[PDB]
Amino acid sequence: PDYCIPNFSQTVNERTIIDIFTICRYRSPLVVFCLSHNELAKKYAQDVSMSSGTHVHIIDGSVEITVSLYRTFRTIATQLLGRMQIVVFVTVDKSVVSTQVMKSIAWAFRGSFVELRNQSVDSSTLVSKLENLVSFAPLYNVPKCGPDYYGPTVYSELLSLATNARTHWYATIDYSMFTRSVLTGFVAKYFNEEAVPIDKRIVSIVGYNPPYVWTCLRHGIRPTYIEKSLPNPGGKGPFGLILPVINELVLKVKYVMHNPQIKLLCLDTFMLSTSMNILYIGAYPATHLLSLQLNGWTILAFDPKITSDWTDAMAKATGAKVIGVSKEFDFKSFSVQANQLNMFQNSKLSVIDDTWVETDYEKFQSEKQAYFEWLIDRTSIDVRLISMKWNRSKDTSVSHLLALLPQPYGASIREMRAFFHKKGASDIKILAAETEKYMDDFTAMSVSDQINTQKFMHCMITTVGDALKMDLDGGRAVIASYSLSNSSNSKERVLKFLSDANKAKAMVVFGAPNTHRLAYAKKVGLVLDSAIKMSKDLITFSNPTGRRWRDYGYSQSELYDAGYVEITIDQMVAYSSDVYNGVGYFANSTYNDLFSWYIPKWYVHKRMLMQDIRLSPAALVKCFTTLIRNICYVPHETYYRFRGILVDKYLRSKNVDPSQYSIVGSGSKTFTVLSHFEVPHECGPLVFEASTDVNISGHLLSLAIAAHFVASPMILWAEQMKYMAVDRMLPPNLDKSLFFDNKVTPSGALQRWHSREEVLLAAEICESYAAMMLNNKHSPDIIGTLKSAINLVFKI
Amino acid sequence: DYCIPNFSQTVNERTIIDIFTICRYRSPLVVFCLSHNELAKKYAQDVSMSSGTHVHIIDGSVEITVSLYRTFRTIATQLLGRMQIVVFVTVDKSVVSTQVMKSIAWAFRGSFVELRNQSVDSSTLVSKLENLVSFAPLYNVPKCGPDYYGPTVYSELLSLATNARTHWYATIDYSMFTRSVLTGFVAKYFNEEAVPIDKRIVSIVGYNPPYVWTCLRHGIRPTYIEKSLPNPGGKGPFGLILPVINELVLKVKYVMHNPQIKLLCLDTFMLSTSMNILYIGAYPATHLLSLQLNGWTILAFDPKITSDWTDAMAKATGAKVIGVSKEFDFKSFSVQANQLNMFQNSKLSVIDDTWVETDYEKFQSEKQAYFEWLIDRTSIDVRLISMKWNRSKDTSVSHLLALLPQPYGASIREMRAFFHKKGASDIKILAAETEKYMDDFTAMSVSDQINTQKFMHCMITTVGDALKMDLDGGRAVIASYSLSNSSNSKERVLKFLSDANKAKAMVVFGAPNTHRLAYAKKVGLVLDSAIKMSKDLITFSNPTGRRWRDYGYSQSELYDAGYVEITIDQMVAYSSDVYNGVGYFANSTYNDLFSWYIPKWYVHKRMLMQDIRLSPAALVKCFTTLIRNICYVPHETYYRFRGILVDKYLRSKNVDPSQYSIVGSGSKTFTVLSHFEVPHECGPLVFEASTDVNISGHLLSLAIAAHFVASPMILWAEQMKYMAVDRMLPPNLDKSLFFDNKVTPSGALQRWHSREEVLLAAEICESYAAMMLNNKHSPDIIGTLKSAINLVFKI
Ligand SMILES: Nc1nc2c(ncn2[C@@H]2O[C@H](COP(=O)(O)O)[C@@H](O)[C@H]2O)c(=O)[nH]1
Ligand SMILES: Nc1nc2c(ncn2[C@@H]2O[C@H](COP(=O)(O)O)[C@@H](O)[C@H]2O)c(=O)[nH]1
Repeated sequence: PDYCIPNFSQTVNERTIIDIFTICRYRSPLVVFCLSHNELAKKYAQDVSMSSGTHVHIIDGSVEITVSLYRTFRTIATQLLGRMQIVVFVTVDKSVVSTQVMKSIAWAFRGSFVELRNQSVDSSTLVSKLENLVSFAPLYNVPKCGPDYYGPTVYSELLSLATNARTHWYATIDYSMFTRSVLTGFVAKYFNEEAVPIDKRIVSIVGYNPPYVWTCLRHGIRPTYIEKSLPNPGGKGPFGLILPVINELVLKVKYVMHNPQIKLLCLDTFMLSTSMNILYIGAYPATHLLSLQLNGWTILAFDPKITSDWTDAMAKATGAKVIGVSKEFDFKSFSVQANQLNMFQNSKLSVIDDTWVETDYEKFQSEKQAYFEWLIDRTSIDVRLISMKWNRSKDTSVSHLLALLPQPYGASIREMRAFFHKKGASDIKILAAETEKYMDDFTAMSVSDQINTQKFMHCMITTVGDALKMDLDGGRAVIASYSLSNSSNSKERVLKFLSDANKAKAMVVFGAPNTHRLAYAKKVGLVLDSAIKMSKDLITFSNPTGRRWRDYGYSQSELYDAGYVEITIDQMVAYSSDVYNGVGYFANSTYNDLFSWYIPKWYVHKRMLMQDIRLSPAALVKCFTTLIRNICYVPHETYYRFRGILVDKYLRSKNVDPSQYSIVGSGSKTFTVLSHFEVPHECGPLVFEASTDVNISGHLLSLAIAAHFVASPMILWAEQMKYMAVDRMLPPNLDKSLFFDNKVTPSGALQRWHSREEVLLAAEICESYAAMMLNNKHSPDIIGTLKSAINLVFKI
Repeated sequence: DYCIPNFSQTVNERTIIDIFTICRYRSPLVVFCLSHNELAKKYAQDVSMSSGTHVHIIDGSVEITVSLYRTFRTIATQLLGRMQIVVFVTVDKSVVSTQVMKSIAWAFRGSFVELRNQSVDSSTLVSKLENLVSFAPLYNVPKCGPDYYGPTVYSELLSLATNARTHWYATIDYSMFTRSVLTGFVAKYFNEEAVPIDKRIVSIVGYNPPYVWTCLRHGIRPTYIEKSLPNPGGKGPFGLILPVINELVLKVKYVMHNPQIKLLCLDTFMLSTSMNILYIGAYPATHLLSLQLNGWTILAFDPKITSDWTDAMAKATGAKVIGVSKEFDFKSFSVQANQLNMFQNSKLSVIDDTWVETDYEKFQSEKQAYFEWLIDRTSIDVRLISMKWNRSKDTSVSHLLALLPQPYGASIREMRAFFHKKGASDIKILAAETEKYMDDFTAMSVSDQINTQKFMHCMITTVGDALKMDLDGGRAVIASYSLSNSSNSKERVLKFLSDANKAKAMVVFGAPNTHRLAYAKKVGLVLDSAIKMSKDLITFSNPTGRRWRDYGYSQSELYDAGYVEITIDQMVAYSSDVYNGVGYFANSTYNDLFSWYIPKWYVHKRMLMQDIRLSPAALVKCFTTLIRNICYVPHETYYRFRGILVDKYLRSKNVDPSQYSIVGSGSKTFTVLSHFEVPHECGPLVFEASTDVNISGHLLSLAIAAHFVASPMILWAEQMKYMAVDRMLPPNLDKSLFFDNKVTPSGALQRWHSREEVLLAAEICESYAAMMLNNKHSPDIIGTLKSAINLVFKI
């Protein structure tokens, strides 16, 4: 035993399990770089491999593209835990493989994607981004699974002596930002695929979570928050939002956001959430809007600096109906028919006012105030909210004033924002002495304390109510995790709520800590009791800052019995690749991997049974097995011999007579049947006809290992495996290259994968397979919940 | 911290443990030579798609020098990635020879396959190509050697009858590889020094059985030296007639798989006693084909000997063989008969392997009379005669030195009688006592039987203290535990080694490395229940339960005595063209605790010019890359970190920061603005203004590698000092061997670093190791290397 190979007894201990968890933080080493100049590709490929050992591939066109993709990415799928950079240069034209297809492939393998096939050989962009490969390897400054990034990691700082060649790195926070972004993008993809009308692209966020305002507007979605109780902001007015009171954050380390013109994005993404029609006064330039998707929005912009080119550019970039007007806004006409407001009749309207003067400012504002006080009251228009900049040294009385707030990304600015609303205060006297004293307290707070005051404006798009009783009709979109997962929320009452949402054809995306993965991480000693405790399903969390909170853990089998399928964040962004406008990430996160995300069973069966590369588990089914085989001296053919030996032991334990089968143990045949026999199973008996070949599913086995360390696509894969029990046709509306990893019959159809017996047999040896691979340091709980979920998928 | 690069949260003691573990996998390379490029491309695809093996093809579309340079710079960074690497060479033998590609492969600890003149459908070619896909990430060709004869049988990995398992004794197998490589290095020395064949002898200090086989695989004859010999307890003068036994420890069943091991065990011993052999009954003796016996003469008697057999035996072994197709005449009794005239006034030994089914015990008596006669010649110096012994009745025997059992004979009841002149004059061997002696022998385990070869090998063993031996003539000696153990003090050992380097002898010395062993204990890899240490006094223990004392040595102590550390990897690659030993499959933590050393005089004579066989290329980058990946160190950031360390050091020595501008790139560490000096043990380091300084990166990387495995640092330092100026390429050697060195326009090898750029790197070396290993480095290891480099750059 100790002196034999393959060897699991000396090589796989609790320490090796720890190291595998650690290696999982590095499971995204891929960069996909598209350019149109092959000699330039060969030069930097050799440069980055000679200097840092980056594995490089070039898809040059000397081989057909489908074959080129299949060979390259079947190789790469096994190296993803090798802790070394991988770079695929793509030099074929866009007519051979399109930008959107290559982006789907790259993101399905957790890679960064760079598209530069239109640039000539000596572009500044092209040479610079190619030289970055050599400078940064094994790192790269293009995010994985997303073109954009705005966190504190600044890659140029790694090359500067002034910074000591260092930069910030908040893997957990950044991956949490990437997750909120992807969940939003998946809802965006769901809205397009279900042809949901534009003015109904609304998503309910259960529990307040500020970044969803920006992510939703980046995708043309309006967010609504749902909260159990209403925290009294402590200010004046009917909702307490006139000079609200503050309570401070805890000592930490600071996470800084580097969005350009962040102060304008914060107010404008919020206002755009309130109405599909916007009156924007002072809009020039509004370059910050160019990065949003505003399909269905109508913006009536007023600024003397508006040109005809500005209106055309803004509409082209955002997709919104923009109507630029190069006149100063006339605040002293009190008519609807003036200022072109006629278009907004019998519809809702919100107003954003960014106008300011250097002459007669303080009474210029009361002209605007008197006009906005008049404007909020029309019955031919449903004016929802008016944003105005406020700075007064003289006391004023204001009507319909709902809120008077500081600016979260305002720093030392003495300027405030006033919000007008129908349900606001009938009258209130704003004494300029207390706003000055208020702005002195605000400007003396830490930037972190200032940014958290955005909860005051965001509560103007918040609803009070129990999320477990909301209306689910209309395919309503809901994203829900902590605030739903546990507020002492009964696990029964949550599971029933999710069960009803699936039956109502609703889109409630749900996330929760994975009970059995967390347990396994604690047992092997990766997560310590001082950081995370657990008693059955109840979890007590803590982050390194000192905050603690309770949460309920769920498992894949509990949610499948409630009509919910686990899908990974990787699969979600790849599936949504042609709609995603979010951020990417640079590092994976152990803490984020403890959580699993789920989607309703009805939407899986409707849209997801035909697995192309976007929903492939290829980035998980090969790299864990390959890593273990390298540590444990498991030759390639020896691995397949082991699968036969485990089948032989299993069949003997079910009192099958060995004379009825012949163990082969190959890559194509597990065993041959001699006499017909049957094996008891909960999904009905497994029937093996005599003189047949049986080849059990390796995807199931290797995903069982993978489910110990990261979120598993096991249940989504199982549903696609059942679908692929017979030959299928390739969908005609999808690009053929998305199927390079789907094997094809001689007639050009999609070949069947496995029979039902071949799948469920793998489920039965699955426990002993993990016990073998992990030296009995596996988790029977994780195997059992998966096993129990495979059985429900194949239920008879 | 919340910053990258990050060493504080990524490198703790557990991370150090893993690096030590990963070192067991530091030989993932296979170099496969074949002439068919589309076949290489087909299997390069099959092995990478199925197992993730990284594949390279040297296909001749690019000039060979830069193809090697590009491919092996890439590979050198990946040797610790725990993934197999395969390089296919499809260019012709005239573009890069077999012996040059073998040196390259072994210099990178790879296995080597040469099949370049085989058809695209050759049985062996397609078989060994399919073995790549079937065995990956393993391969069945040994690393750093063509042959393997241990218990690991790769075919069992594919057999369901075996449960797809096989034996795996990494520590013993690597110790066998080490013995073999040391022997080969002594053989390469014998070639370079033009040592006459009849004087190719090596003295193994301390009895060490496998050296008999490794020496005869290289045309060398072994001699053991023991301080004292326990008398075997038997009869005759030297007590070798039926010696008594004391048996071994319960445990590991390591069974060597040599074909006809019974004959190799005797024949390699008999071949150690004389260059001229009389082989009676020599057919077929296929076991001899594996040996290198150039300078031997074998006269072989067997009625089945053909002239083809005499040809294939001489072509394989290189020996001069006379093939007599006739029965030996044991009654002739003449020095001028049986063609024996050719041995007059020569040394001779006799291997007798004859038998008969009828007339046997009479046939033995006829043989015995001829041998008792033949041992007494004055015309020829008959040194030893071995005969099959199986007698049913008492006999008187003359000149009988030994009557031994067959160590690999298992249950066979026949024995071996050895005739020598210094043997018993008359002695009666009662057949009733041998019968019961063979009763006890055949009842022992196979390991107890095999160990009786000590009785044979004490006939090529001298008694005496090894520190008093004569070192004249460039004598070759292999010495390890039986020198460095606590019965002799270090001072008396170091003086012996110092007097041997002064005397221009080739004493190859090995010892455990004090600081590497202490570092493996401090971080928690080696526990006190296995190895304990009191300063430099080490108490070992292996899983069988045996315990022993030994003394640790350091690189500085031995450079003080005129000895240079050289790794096993460098020895086998330096000796590649003569090497005929075994390879290995896995590296061993236990063996990595040891260091081997050669005399400084020979380093200076033959090893200052660094071609790929002597380079540290397979160690100067794989640790740095592994750490850069763990700790998020970008490529250019790694070079700015280097300049920042020089900044912190120069300011610590009260250099004014205005005198230099830190650049921190791969080409320039910093630029000098004003002339300044920094004090140093070897004389001040002089930096003049308007100069670019680029310190030695290899020294920094090697200091890291010296924490985990043996270091070529001191050999590298001697080659570095020799490279302060340009040096002319040797016109002897193939120029592909220098693919990794920069060659000047003129055709000579370009200077590497000035004296200032080396010693500056050695001074920031401690802080570099503190940075890379999160202050969990070994100051002892840094200091012993720093003091050895200082001694190398002495003025
Ligand atoms: N594209 C794709 N093919 C699969 C998947 N699962 C199985 N297959 C196909 O079915 C074959 C047999 O499945 P396996 O034995 O690997 O579970 C695979 O080699 C592959 O061709 C999958 O999840 N995605
Ligand atoms: N071939 C070879 N070149 C070396 C070695 N050490 C330094 N160099 C040369 O020295 C220069 C870089 O110095 P380093 O920073 O690598 O010590 C390069 O020109 C490199 O080729 C060595 O051990 N072998």
